[PDB]
Amino acid sequence: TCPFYKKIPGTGFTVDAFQYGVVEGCTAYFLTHFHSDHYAGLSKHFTFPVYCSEITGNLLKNKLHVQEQYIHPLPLDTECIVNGVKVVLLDANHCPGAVMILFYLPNGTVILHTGDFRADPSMERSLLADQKVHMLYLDTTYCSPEYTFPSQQEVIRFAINTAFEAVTLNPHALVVCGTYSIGKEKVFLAIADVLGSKVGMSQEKYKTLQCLNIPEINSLITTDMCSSLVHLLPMMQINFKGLQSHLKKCGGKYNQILAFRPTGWTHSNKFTRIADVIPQTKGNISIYGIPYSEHSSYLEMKRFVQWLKPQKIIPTVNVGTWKSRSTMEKYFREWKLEAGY
Ligand code: NI
Repeated sequence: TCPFYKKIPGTGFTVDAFQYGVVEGCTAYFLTHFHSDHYAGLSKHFTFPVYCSEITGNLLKNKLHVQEQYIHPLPLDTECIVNGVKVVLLDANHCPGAVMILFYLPNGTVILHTGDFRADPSMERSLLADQKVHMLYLDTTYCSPEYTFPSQQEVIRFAINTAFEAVTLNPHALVVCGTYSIGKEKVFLAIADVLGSKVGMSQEKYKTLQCLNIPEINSLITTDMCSSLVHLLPMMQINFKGLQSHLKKCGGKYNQILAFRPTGWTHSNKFTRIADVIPQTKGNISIYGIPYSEHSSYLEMKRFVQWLKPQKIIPTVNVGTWKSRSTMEKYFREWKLEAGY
């Protein structure tokens, strides 16, 4: 049965609610983004209307085989009527195709559902600027002050400089980057661009990347592993055993691997600056964990919410424990008292 924080009151609508069977009263199912915890339940046998971005719709059709007649793509930044209710999709600064949804309820209430997002000051000049929001359904993944990490631009700077230095010292080194979902494509694209290489990958991953509307993608990626000196591998293979096994397969072309694991936050963030990060090394293999986040830091979250001044907040992450729920409610009240709303 579908939980309350996935229902939009006063509508026939749900958000990211595909794993509960037929939801009673649901006339339209919104999907914020193509991440498995959110699409869990969709398949080619689904027969209700799905509303989403163009990119998410490309992924539903090609990767999950949802039939075309049930896919309803909407443009961003555009007032649209769905089943008699005005909605707007906004870029969530998460993975490709991810959106926030603004719902203008028939009784005058305005609701923002952030989906998964990385708050940014640029959102203060979207269509959010123009009116009041009564209820906020909020991605609270990192809602605690210990969660600090650098900008995405600082992280990419570190990765490009690390890769370029290593491969210029040793032209026979291979760079490997882990992946297990869409998102974080800048990591491998930026490294390949500095090295003058295409990115090599499996047929299944190439297919996924071809759904993303990335400009000039055919110039950037390939299934021909032999031609490429940046390879993508599943995240589970980014360890000494997996990388040894991969280097064997390269036919003595390479004699060293430098690998990256983009993670979210890890506790080494509470001590170490990005500049000071060091790898784990065994022989001719080195592995860097880099804190490339597609979710808000605590400070970015707090800034956004203090700017929006919502009347009520409904968390959508960390909702399973009383300790989590109580911690999150305490910060919401601090934020409201400090800013005066
Ligand atoms: Ni996500």
